[PDB]
Amino acid sequence: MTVAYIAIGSNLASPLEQVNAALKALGDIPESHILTVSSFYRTPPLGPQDQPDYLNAAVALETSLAPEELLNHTQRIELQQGRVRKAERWGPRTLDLDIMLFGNEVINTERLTVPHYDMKNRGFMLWPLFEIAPELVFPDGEMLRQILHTRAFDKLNKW
Ligand SMILES: Nc1ncnc2c1ncn2[C@@H]1O[C@H](COP(=O)(O)CP(=O)(O)OP(=O)(O)O)[C@@H](O)[C@H]1O
Ligand SMILES: Nc1nc2[nH]c(SCc3ccccc3F)nc2c(=O)[nH]1
Ligand SMILES: [Ca+2]
Ligand SMILES: [Ca+2]
Ligand SMILES: [Ca+2]
Ligand SMILES: [Ca+2]
Ligand SMILES: [Cl-]
Ligand SMILES: [Cl-]
Ligand code: NA
Repeated sequence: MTVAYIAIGSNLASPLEQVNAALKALGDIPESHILTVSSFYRTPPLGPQDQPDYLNAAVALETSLAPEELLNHTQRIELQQGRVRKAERWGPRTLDLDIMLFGNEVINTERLTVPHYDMKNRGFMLWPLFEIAPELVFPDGEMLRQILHTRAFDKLNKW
């Protein structure tokens, strides 16, 4: 088994409802168990700002799935919760499940890049991750605690 860390975002169609439904669906992924769920955070949108605030969270998921098999399930859950692709880049969504980390693995396949390419710059990913995994070390040896100590990220507020 490995521990994967999944970021959750939602800013459409009742985010609290979407995220609670997603937690139930994440539990039902085969070969996998949720170990830890963060608090829920209400975060202002980054990138396009003409959209509702997000509910952001993180989950630790122990799994024996292959990384792309986990992606299959997270994409299925998003689609089953009504995620619709629109042409605008980084538009609002009912549910977004990003695989932040998959153990200490560095994955670069056609469908999957892990670590998530921008997570070290996003407080809405890092703060919920630190809540559930304060001792985390990245594949490149960087410590989560050191990033959060050193870099300016705006304060997050709970939902
Ligand atoms: N670590 C990862 N987690 C989830 N999907 C990933 C991924 N690495 C690559 N992908 C790919 O990312 C594709 C596009 O996903 P989107 O959800 O539209 C990007 P987004 O989450 O809106 O922006 P972001 O990646 O800047 O956070 C997916 O279809 C999937 O194949
Ligand atoms: N708060 C919040 N803002 C978001 N913007 C996006 S689109 C990626 C993106 C694009 C540009 C800058 C930062 C980014 F993150 N996703 C979320 C989310 O989950 N939470
Ligand atoms: Ca399971
Ligand atoms: Ca827009
Ligand atoms: Ca995302
Ligand atoms: Ca995504
Ligand atoms: Cl959507
Ligand atoms: Cl890394
Ligand atoms: Na580095």
